[PDB]
Amino acid sequence: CPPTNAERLHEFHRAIGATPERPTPPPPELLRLRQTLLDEESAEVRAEIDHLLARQAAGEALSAGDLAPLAHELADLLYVTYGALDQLGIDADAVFAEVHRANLSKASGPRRADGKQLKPEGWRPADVRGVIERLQH
Amino acid sequence: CPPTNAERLHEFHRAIGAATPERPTPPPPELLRLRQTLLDEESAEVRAEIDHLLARQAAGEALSAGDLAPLAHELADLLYVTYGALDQLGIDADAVFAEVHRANLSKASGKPEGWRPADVRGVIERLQHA
Ligand SMILES: O=c1ccn([C@H]2C[C@H](O)[C@@H](COP(=O)(O)O)O2)c(=O)[nH]1
Ligand SMILES: [Cl-]
Ligand SMILES: [Mg+2]
Ligand SMILES: [Mg+2]
Repeated sequence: CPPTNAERLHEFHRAIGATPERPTPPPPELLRLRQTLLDEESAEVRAEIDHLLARQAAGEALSAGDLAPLAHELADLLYVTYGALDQLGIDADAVFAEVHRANLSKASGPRRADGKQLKPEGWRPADVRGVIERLQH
Repeated sequence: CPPTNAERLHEFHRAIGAATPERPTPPPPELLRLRQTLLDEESAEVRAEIDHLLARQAAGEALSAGDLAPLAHELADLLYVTYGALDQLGIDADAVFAEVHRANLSKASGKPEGWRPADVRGVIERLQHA
């Protein structure tokens, strides 16, 4: 069992001499900081997606290597998203596992015109409250 | 050993019949547009939940661990669609994240002399040949 990306963030925060082991209500300034970071990386991802679409619209063919800047920015977005969960003292893997379980159960649902998977009749959402509760004991 | 979150996305896309290439693969524009839309949707929900928490705190509410559940759920949904973009591009998210992490952690050990920025182009080259 190698380290997860969530565990990596925990390692990173310690390394920079900075997070709780259990779910911990944050100060307002912490929430505002995490929002700022999400917005910054999100904007950089958007810029790269826009640029790839623009090159395609121009009639250019994309190589695999052309995807590097987008992949970098998506990983940066992962980094700050995991970063937020870690600062809240929330095990991202525990939450993600439950979100995943409920996502799997969408398979019989219809699809949106753009390709988004939608929810079938009778679908039940992930119980993330339940995850937070057992993480805090 | 549990699957990684990236590996979970592969399972999900296989289950719903969405594209999930084994190796890095230049996508059609339709795929890129969907990834942008999903990122925008989940980032808006995260923003909504952060805003709710802020507004409650401003009114003097003492937040409990349980109060973090909606935000935690939306942050995980944002991870989900971010991993999902990488998976649909056929790019191993764990390999790219590992390189970003190496760079970030390295930078904090200083900026060190001999530090090397994340080389994601290099990771993508190795993925093509694994
Ligand atoms: O095509 C899809 C549709 C949904 N999701 C995921 C991301 C989130 O975890 C969640 C959000 O879906 P909605 O609640 O917006 O329907 O399901 C995808 O990854 N791809
Ligand atoms: Cl696709
Ligand atoms: Mg960035
Ligand atoms: Mg959501």
